[PDB]
Amino acid sequence: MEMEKEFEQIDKSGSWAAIYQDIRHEASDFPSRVAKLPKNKNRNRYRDVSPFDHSRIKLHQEDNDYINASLIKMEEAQRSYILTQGPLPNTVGHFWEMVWEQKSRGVVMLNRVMEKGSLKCAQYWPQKEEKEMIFEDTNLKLTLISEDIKSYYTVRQLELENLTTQETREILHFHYTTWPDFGVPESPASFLNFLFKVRESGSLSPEHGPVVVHCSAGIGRSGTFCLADTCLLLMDKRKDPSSVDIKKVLLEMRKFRMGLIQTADQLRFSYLAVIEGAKFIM
Ligand SMILES: CN1C[C@@H]2CN3C(=O)CCN3[C@@H]2c2ccccc21
Repeated sequence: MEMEKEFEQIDKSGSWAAIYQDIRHEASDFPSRVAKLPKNKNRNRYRDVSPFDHSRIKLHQEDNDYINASLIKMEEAQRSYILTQGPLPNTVGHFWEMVWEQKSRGVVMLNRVMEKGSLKCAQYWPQKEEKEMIFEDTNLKLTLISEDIKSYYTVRQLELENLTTQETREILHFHYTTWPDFGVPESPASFLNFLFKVRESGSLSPEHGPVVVHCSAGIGRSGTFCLADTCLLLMDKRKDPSSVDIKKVLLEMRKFRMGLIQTADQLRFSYLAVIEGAKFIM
């Protein structure tokens, strides 16, 4: 069923809450035993948001390999994403260790550091060229190279140095700065423009490690970003673009991380984004 007609049918009927609860009920439940170990309590932002054991990213260290991060591997679309929480004061060094070890080119940030008057993640990147950051626990140096501030997003060039080997890599920081404190954007135009800027950078392409995507919990806004990207790629690849079933793609993604798309309004916004993005391309 063409999703645009499914969309009008749900809107006229006002059944978004009913569709969303059906997804919550059918979603996968896998163990997260490593996330719940007492040694890892200060590595988790939210007691109810944990990576499954089968899909968690492992840090390359013998001490403690744990980070709150999952690999989402989309077999038919040939895309992979790492979805992670906003870094905490005790995990900013682990975060950049993961970017280094996974060979990521891009970090996608969909929150502000402060929202609703509370801290939603650590200030984990440098704000001035001449004031670099050193992470002593993981032996990394991070330098701000350049910053391009636009109306709806900021792009940063960062230099990450492995102090152990003196190798360096260029990391691109894509910061969507205008998601509202409450609800979802009224139009998906600026979110789709942003998605197209990340794609154009190479950050989502198979010559690099998976993109790292976060918000505060790494399931809601982060879920919307990967869901819209995969659905549009499948509409490009298949003979019948009308066969793409957004609810089935979301349930496949929830095999790899719990809770992706946190509200019925985020589910409606994801449909709007895919419908408008399809027509822009097709
Ligand atoms: C270089 N650097 C940055 C890291 C990142 N970091 C946080 O985000 C919370 C505090 N802690 C560190 C810290 C502390 C004192 C002086 C310098 C630095």
